[PDB]
Amino acid sequence: PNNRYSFIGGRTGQWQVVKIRNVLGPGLQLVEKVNILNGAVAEIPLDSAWRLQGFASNIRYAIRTELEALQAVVPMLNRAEAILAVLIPIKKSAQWWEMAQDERRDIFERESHHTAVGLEYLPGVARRLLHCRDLGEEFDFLTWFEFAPEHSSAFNELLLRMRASKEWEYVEREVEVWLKRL
Amino acid sequence: PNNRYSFIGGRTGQWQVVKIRNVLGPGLQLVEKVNILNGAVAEIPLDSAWRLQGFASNIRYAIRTELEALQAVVPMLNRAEAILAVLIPIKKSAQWWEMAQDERRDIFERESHHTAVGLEYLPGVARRLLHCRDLGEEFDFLTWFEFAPEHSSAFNELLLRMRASKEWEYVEREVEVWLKRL
Ligand code: HEM
Ligand code: HEM
Ligand SMILES: O=N[O-]
Ligand SMILES: O=N[O-]
Repeated sequence: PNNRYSFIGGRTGQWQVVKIRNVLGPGLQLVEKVNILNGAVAEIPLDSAWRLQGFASNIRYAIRTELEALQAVVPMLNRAEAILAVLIPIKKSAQWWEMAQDERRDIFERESHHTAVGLEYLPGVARRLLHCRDLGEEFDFLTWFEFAPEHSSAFNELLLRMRASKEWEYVEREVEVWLKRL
Repeated sequence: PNNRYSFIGGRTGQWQVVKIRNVLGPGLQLVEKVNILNGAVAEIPLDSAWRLQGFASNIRYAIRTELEALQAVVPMLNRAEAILAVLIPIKKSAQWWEMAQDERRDIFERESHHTAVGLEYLPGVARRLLHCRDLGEEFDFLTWFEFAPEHSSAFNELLLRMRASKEWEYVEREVEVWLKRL
């Protein structure tokens, strides 16, 4: 449908905030709930603390054989069992964005094995990647993960592996918003 | 800095329309002038026939050696002598966008030599690429070229070569707006 998603932190919404972890750089204000809208929001209610937005876009790095591997195991969003979610806004450094395409692909997969590592956690973890640097937002990406509680430990292990990678040496802001489906 | 540009076809603007060539698919209404703004415009003005918008973004295909060659030879915009320009909005097919990154890169450069051929013409041609598929626009890209009249025949030769390329088999809408500086 609409390629735009808005995440409004405040007092209403479909998701309850469990905790907010300020991984790197300035964090996000603590709020009660997150309201997720499949569209752009002009202004947020007075009782909202922040608004995040991003759009779904085309593939930027993954190659055909990687997409085939993902498609064989990828789970759908909105599984009945997937009552936990994590929203992770990420900003990468200017030095990352000034690099050419071969340099960034080399770091993303040849050195960091982003997709190969991520594949190990499917189909337990469902995901949605949104882009927002081109919208002028404070973050460059909004990443969304959801899973049943049984996979919480596996997801924490994934996070540890990702943040140890060469790719994460270019991450300059990151926040984790942990959520429970209402 | 603002990464957004709007092109408004209508009665006023910095560029006078010389001709519009509706190359492929639905065309653009003939107008007297094109007004170019470095920002977003909420609505299409009353006296305007169309409003196109796009954003400047990061590199998607060019590799380091290609980028070095491009950045070293491309002219600046708004040269005294560059009184001719061409605005070429382009839309690619759904089949293009569903391909993986290696598939699209291979078509763009390996099979079509987009950058290698373009570099032959770039010394006299200033260029700006803007993206707009992610904005929900009716085109996917807005391409902008400007040059002195002495290079008109060379630019037409470049267009002849690119429209014969494998990449152009995926172009499904294309309009040429030829302009003269006011
Ligand atoms: C759960 C398993 C995961 C899988 C299968 C996975 C897969 C992928 C793939 C294939 C891409 C590239 C999309 C493209 O080519 O445009 C990507 C991009 C990205 N992923 Fe993941 N990912 C996973 C987990 C994560 C996690 C846990 C994070 C953050 C903590 C994350 C952050 C990102 C970011 C920021 C990008 C954008 C990279 C860029 O364009 O520079 N991913 N992911
Ligand atoms: C004048 C010499 C030219 C040069 C040096 C050149 C170079 C380039 C480069 C390097 C890119 C890739 C940017 C990136 O990696 O993200 C690109 C993209 C593009 N160019 Fe050109 N170009 C030229 C002429 C043209 C012309 C005449 C047209 C249209 C008739 C055109 C249409 C496009 C389009 C539509 C894209 C976007 C491709 C995509 O992302 O799928 N270019 N050009
Ligand atoms: O792979 N980030 O949703
Ligand atoms: O290369 N199109 O600006």
